[PDB]
Amino acid sequence: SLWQFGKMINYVMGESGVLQYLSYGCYCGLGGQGQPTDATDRCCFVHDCCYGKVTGCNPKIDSYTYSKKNGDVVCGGDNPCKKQICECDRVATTCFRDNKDTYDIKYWFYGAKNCQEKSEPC
Amino acid sequence: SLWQFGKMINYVMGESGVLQYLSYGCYCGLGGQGQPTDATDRCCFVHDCCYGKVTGCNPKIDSYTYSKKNGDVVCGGDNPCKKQICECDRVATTCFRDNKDTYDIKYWFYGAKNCQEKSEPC
Ligand SMILES: [Ca+2]
Ligand SMILES: [Ca+2]
Repeated sequence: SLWQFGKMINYVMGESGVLQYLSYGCYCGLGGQGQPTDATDRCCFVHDCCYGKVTGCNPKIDSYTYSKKNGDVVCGGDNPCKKQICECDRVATTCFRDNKDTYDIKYWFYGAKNCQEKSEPC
Repeated sequence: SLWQFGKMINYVMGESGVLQYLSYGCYCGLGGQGQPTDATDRCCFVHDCCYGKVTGCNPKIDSYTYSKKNGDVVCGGDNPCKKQICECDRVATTCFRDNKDTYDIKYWFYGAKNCQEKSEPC
């Protein structure tokens, strides 16, 4: 679930992570539009597309199984649909960490109105 | 600052508040587009317009002065521009509380792509 995504982001990126990442660029969040602004935003683009591939369960709402130890996240459980959701979230957090060095506060709480151009398709 | 907005939301609405409110509807966040979905979303519409009225300081970035005691927020300090920012945030949190009974998870992390219609002007 998005609540668990926020917990993951917190764990991996720090306390300020949820605010820092879940309104960024054109895609960070869900259901974005337009062109990804930078590498971090492409993390959320891929995340969106990832949730788009989940059939059989709800990636926004349903709770998966995960562990957090010594700084990173591992997805578990024996319900493959929920683990697919978890993997979307896990991948996205590692992608945020990998690209932290190009994070630009210009794109923090970037308006929707700044992303009104043709959307890149999944 | 938006960091302080998140602290306020936390304080007033509870721990789950930041995730619950800062991607909701068409406006919750900043720089939204389209038509407000419901009363909560109109809270953020008004918030956006409120930040639009701040001249002389930066409502996203600059730190204001506030206190949190026994459940609500009061804006202080003697820099009127920063207090204007604080008031935008304070008003918005009280508006979220006032409308909690029509909060609908349909609009949680509602895509931008669901708000692609003519925008209501400030
Ligand atoms: Ca998105
Ligand atoms: Ca907005």
